[PDB]
Amino acid sequence: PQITLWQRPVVTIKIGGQLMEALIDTGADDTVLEEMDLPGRWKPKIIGGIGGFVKVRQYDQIPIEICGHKVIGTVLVGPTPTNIIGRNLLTQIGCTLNF
Amino acid sequence: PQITLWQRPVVTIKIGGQLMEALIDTGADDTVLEEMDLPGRWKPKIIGGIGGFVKVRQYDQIPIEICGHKVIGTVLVGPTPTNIIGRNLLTQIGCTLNF
Ligand SMILES: CC(C)(C)NC(=O)[C@@H]1C[C@@H]2CCCC[C@@H]2CN1C[C@@H](O)[C@H](Cc1ccccc1)NC(=O)[C@H](CC(N)=O)NC(=O)c1ccc2ccccc2n1
Repeated sequence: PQITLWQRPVVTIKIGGQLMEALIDTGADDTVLEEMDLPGRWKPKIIGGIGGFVKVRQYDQIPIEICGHKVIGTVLVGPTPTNIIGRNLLTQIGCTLNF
Repeated sequence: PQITLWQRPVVTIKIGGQLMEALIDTGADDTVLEEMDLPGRWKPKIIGGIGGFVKVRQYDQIPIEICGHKVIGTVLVGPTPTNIIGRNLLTQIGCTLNF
């Protein structure tokens, strides 16, 4: 579909059989969701945002269903206030920027 | 143009009669630039990011020529790794997400 930028581009994702709301973010190199337990093991990871660096878990190759398109990929889990779908899973769902 | 997400979406903007590289970021509400002083007066603002809250200068109603379309809006300036083009000035050029 064609989503507009008048409001934040929020889509529902299905990770772990449960649905939540995520935010389409083309500026993020990776995907970072709010802290929780996912069905796998994790490693530690450090990623930086505006203002400072954060410490997150790194669940690798998790199967996440982004709005009809099923994908697999690395999701980071940390103290973020909003779930972010970065450009690792977006390129998978065939997402582009047009203007 | 039709931009893909395999690479980071880097668009060149002209602000202050100077050219600079910027990132097309749909997750950012505001447009944040590198530390510098452009034409005009400023007021304060504290924005948030993944790694906490940072302090920036707010330059209101500034003319930026994104990708050739001359547009207007508030540009923030403070400490940031890259120049960010948020949703406020994206809508102005008619940017959309599609998949
Ligand atoms: C710019 C501003 C208006 C403040 N908005 C945001 O920062 C919003 C705020 C939203 C609500 C709070 C939680 C985060 C989301 C998404 N972020 C957008 C979001 O896209 C943000 C923009 C950004 C890019 C580069 C440098 C700094 C900031 N990116 C990020 O946070 C990603 C996270 C990641 N590793 O995937 N950081 C980077 O992609 C990234 C890349 C290289 C870097 C080099 C040095 C230091 C930091 C670096 N950060």
